Amino acid sequence: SKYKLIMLRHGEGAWNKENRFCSWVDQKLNSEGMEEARNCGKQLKALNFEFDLVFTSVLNRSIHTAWLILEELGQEWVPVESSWRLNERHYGALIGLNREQMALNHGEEQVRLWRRSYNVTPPPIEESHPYYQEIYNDRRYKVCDVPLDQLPRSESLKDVLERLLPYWNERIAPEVLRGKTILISAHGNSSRALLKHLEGISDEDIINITLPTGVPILLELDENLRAVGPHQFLGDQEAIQAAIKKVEDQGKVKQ
Amino acid sequence: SKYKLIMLRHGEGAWNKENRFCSWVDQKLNSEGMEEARNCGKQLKALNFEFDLVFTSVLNRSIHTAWLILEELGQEWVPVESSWRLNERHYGALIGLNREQMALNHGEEQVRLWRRSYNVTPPPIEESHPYYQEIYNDRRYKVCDVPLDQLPRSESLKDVLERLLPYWNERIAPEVLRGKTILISAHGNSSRALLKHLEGISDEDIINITLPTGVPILLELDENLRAVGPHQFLGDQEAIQAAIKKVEDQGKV
Ligand SMILES: [NH3+]C1CCCCC1
Repeated sequence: SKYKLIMLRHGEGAWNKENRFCSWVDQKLNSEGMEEARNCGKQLKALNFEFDLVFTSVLNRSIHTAWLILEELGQEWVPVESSWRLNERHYGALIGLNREQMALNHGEEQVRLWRRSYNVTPPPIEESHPYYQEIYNDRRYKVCDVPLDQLPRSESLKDVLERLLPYWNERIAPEVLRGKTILISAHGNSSRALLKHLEGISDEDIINITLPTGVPILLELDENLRAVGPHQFLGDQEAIQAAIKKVEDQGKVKQ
Repeated sequence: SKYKLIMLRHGEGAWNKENRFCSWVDQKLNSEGMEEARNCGKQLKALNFEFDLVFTSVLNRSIHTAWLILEELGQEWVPVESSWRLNERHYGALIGLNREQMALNHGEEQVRLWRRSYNVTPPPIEESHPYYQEIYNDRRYKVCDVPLDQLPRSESLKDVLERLLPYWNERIAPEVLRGKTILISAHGNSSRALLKHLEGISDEDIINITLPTGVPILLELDENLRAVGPHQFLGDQEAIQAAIKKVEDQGKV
């Protein structure tokens, strides 16, 4: 009849702490991010979750987050599957740049569009970009279901959904319909893309949805795999709203 | 050789210092065992290994070993598959017992026979055993390819090969033939079992094979997946030989 699953975005690493777009740059979790993953695992253990399958992106921070959660649950044996289709949205040329600096240079309105709009596309990352090489030279992108030269160089949230939706429908959703307990260790925007779809959020309303880092996201789906109600956050609601505000404030100018 | 494959047994756990038979008890790696895994990954990175698939058992120490290896390699994205068929030999009633104590009581030769014989089956573990419940009540064994009551309660090395061979033939071997570079993160005796098979080691000769912890083992196979030479421990042979002696000495008074 109804099905519940868990999705979340990993804890913040070095870059996001200093307010820089990370996106496809394969940055590892820091001490704080690791602890955040362990805390999510402890929460899920308290709820006595017994996962059957775990899905992650190919960015190591989402994989490590999943590994830490499984360790906390004593479920390291549970199958894990990783796909670039769950990768964080590709911020193109904006990768590595400071969000507040962009707000000062282009205005808060434009930054909000780049960050949260559905259709706005970031300028494409070019070969001259400081982080182009370490991204596209990695073997993980040489064995994807799409050619290396075919992978995106930037993505709007709509682009993300277009490449993520097929993975959800074809590899995750079937497991949900089989009654399996699933965990999705993803990122801020790839998660927003999935939620927009599952909750039927309008192209206009999705711009106001911001997800806090390191917080289990609860979602219940119906027989048609559509949300029964809006997504919920597991934990201290005040700390969670404060965390959401922090993320929103990274795109704003001081005082 | 036509194909190359890497297999290894994980680093130490708490019962290594205590020198007790761990077997199916899901003990975690200790600080040293984790470092052993990191050193394996660094050694594999130094040799440019790029894995396409990783196989482990369902005992967490072998999984964490694979994870630590992949991290050192920057290959955390490589698919991992786990199976009880790769689990360490089931020591039955001997689980939890101190090896040196048994050697003192029954003789080093007796303990050596129980540890390395290909045919001797240890006494089955009974419900009254101190670690029976901690083993058979785990969900991981409720979802394997055979019923919970079908799982072994003790195994000779021969029994191990018999339940491991099907997995090798069905899941691992095909991937190797496809040209994929495979990493098998297993245990001391389940690894000896696979080596016996791949190298065509006799029932008598397998007794003399003891594997060191946390050392990558390179196996080169031909078109028929038969070893084209004895296994090769990757690293300093002197340190490796001392590591082998360490494992042997666990059974000496
Ligand atoms: N990142 C933190 C957000 C508030 C709950 C604990 C994790």
